[PDB]
Amino acid sequence: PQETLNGGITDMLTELANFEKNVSQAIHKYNAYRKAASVIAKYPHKIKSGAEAKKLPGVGTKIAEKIDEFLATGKLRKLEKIRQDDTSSSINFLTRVSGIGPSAARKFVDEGIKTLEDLRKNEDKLNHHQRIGLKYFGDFEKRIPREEMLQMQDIVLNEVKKVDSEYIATVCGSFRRGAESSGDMDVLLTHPSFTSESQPKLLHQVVEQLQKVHFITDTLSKGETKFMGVCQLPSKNDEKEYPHRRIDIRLIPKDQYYCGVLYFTGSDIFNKNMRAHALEKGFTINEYTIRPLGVTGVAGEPLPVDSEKDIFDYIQWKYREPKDRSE
DNA sequence: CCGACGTCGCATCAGC
DNA sequence: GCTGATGCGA
DNA sequence: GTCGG
Ligand SMILES: Nc1ncnc2c1ncn2[C@H]1C[C@H](O)[C@@H](COP(=O)(O)NP(=O)(O)OP(=O)(O)O)O1
Ligand SMILES: [Mn+2]
Ligand SMILES: [Mn+2]
Ligand code: NA
Ligand code: NA
Repeated sequence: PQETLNGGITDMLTELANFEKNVSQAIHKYNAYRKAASVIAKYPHKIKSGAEAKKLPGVGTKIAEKIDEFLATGKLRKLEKIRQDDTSSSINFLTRVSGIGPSAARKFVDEGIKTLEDLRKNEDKLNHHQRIGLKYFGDFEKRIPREEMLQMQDIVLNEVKKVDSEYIATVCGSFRRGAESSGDMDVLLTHPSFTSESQPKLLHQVVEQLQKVHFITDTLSKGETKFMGVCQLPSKNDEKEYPHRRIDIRLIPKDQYYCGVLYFTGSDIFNKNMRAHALEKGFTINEYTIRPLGVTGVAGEPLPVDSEKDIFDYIQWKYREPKDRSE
């Protein structure tokens, strides 16, 4: 499937998805529309009718109708209408700021605050996360080339090892799947002193060192096991300075680490496929553990896992390299 | 017909 | 001030 | 909005 193969349809369904989530606050309709858009995005034929589309899992009667209207007229009346709607289009737009969700966007728009300009001159109505999201609005919508991601990985692994050479850190997500660009950086961290049965300062010392070398520039949230923040590569010579990027760091106990690495490497679809087989095979897999069921359906204790491969073994699937986990 | 549709860590609000 | 709820991003 | 028990 190629981009404008059914691109008009999948663009329409994505726009519908966003208004459901951000304006109508109907999260399940949001996910319904995205599921339809994903299945249609992978359909290897130009759709000729709604009835043709309805055969796909996730496409039902209402979306088939909408496809029929789009195919016949090149538009959807409802979508055209809500686009022109000042209140709804503004609510939907403001949720593009990190930290402004459907509820905050509604409240802002209720009181006349409708644009980034408006947000810019209303700082004291913004919490800390929202101010950062506003400050880096443009940067957070950029993608990260693998080359910068590699440079980012160099800094992270170097500084973590410098704090304590017994730390184990892994950059997961799309990067680990070998993608040529990434939306953010996902770091999983563990340390031999930290297990499930098991200082409450392990994550802090890593964050502090990355701030010290001026890699981490801002903090969205930070607790004992999860850091969410902002980072930036140092500027070259007198060159164009780099965009600020989103980075997460998760501290995970040693015995949960490789379940963590598997899960947070993804992809989405791959995690789903693998989880249901997974079930087929008499095992339950979440981000933390793999557990057996259980002649009744009663989960026994978590099984020992000391590498990704172990999990593949348990469910008798041949190991998949991260490179091959798009689904 | 009608409920499920992942779950959870952290920041902050609502209520006591 | 403490506890539970809500919003948010993932 | 779609699915399925
Ligand atoms: N809904 C989900 N279901 C199962 N696993 C999920 C998940 N969402 C996240 N994951 C676990 C697996 C998701 O792949 C992953 C990392 O989450 P991201 O950073 O949101 N997605 P990625 O890094 O692949 O793409 P990008 O370059 O745009 O950042 O974490
Ligand atoms: Mn990612
Ligand atoms: Mn991420
Ligand atoms: Na269908
Ligand atoms: Na937002």
